[PDB]
Amino acid sequence: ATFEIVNRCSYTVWAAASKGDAALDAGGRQLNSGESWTINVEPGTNGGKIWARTDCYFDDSGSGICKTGDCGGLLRCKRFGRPPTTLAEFSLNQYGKDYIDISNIKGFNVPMNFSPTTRGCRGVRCAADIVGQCPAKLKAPGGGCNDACTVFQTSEYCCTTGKCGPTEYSRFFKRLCPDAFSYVLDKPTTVTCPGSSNYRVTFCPT
Repeated sequence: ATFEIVNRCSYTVWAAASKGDAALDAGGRQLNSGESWTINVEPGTNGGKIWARTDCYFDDSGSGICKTGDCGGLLRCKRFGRPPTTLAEFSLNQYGKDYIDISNIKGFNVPMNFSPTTRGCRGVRCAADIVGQCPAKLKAPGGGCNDACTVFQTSEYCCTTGKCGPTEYSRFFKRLCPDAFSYVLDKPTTVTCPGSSNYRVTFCPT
């Protein structure tokens, strides 16, 4: 499957793509404002994610740091990134279908649209100014808006027991972005696409 990753933000981002225990494609690449990077993701990829990272410094060997979404200091991500990270999430060729969503469960850093480029389903978007409107207690000094699990490490916010409810903090993410996951047990906003669809992830779509 092809994922065209497009940075419409006015600032550089470093895209990342991983399934948690491996890179997807090269795993990461710089995208200056307006650039596009097309990656190939293997059919059957389960639990893949794409995200932006902000304010990165890398050395000649690809080693460094980002203020958001850092994936163990690597340009080329093999693992998931440090919150806060707005997440484009996908499982492909899962009994004949693909499943896509956007999640704010690991916070928000960059607005995003995640849409198919092929027929048969709708995209999803979380483009509201979550960083600017972020509750004081969630603001990440490093940049972005942290999820409450990250900040507070409670069973209730992290849904550790599998019994959690919505919270003041989850309701903020949900209010600004109703079509993204706000906490682990949120009513799903997952979209079912045809198996082997192709996609475009756009940062700062509006």
